[PDB]
Amino acid sequence: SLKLFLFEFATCGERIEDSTAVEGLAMFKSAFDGFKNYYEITGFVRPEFSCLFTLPVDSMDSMEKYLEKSDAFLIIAPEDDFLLYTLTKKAEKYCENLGSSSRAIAVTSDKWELYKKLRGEVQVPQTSLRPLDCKFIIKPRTACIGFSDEVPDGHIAQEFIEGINLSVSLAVGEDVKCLSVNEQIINNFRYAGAVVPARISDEVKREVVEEAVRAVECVEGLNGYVGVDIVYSDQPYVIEINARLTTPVVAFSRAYGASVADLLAGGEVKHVRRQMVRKSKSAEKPYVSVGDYTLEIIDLD
Repeated sequence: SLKLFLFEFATCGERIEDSTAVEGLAMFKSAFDGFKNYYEITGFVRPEFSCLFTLPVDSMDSMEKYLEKSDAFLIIAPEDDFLLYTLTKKAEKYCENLGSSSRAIAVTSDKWELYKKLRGEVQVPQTSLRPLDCKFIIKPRTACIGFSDEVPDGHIAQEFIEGINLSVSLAVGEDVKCLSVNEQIINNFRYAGAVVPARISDEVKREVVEEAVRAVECVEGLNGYVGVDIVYSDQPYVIEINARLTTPVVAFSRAYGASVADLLAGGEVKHVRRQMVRKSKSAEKPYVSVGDYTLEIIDLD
């Protein structure tokens, strides 16, 4: 009877804007329903979600008490302002980590540090702390974005790569295994949805997976589920590494007949039924809702 302390920031921590909260809630629900088949889940949720889970209501300020009684933990939280980093570093002092080490998260959380870590090992876009000569967009050094003539303090400048926006879900352990290749649908530099699996050719898939793997092998400490954001122009360009569960995971059960938990446990895909995950306002048939925001998972094609 292994106890898994499961925690997601929007669902169990501080209140965040509904737009982002709906994704966190979806991931927590998905993780809860998946890992509960392999561990006895321990943890708590915010009052607003007391009716959705068979867990007690509590404040994140009391998470130590839960960690002290757990055999493992999995923390899902935004990299923003080193939140994921600090939460993980705190948890590491108690039990086994099913996710990445705080050491690795400190690197992936800072895009400038990640750039220097990856540049000589895998293809990445030109990145700088000042304006670039090539078409570029600015983005916060730490954040889970847009055109600007200048680079404000705390931001990086990064070459804009035109092409297919994707993400690769990997299981990092003794070896690196590809769990899924997802297509990202972006609107105004913001992820509006994902298609699982990606609508790409097999060759493009192979290349994108090859480069995603190459990227994670660069960062010591990554472990468990890791997401890699990539843009395929004429080749794969690694844009970001999320050392934590990412939204596309919510579609795994419907798309593959296997949860991220099943996949991390060595289980294999049972079927392939392409799904579209999308963020919307007051959708009639959502997976989860937060305020007027809804996150849907629907069959595609």
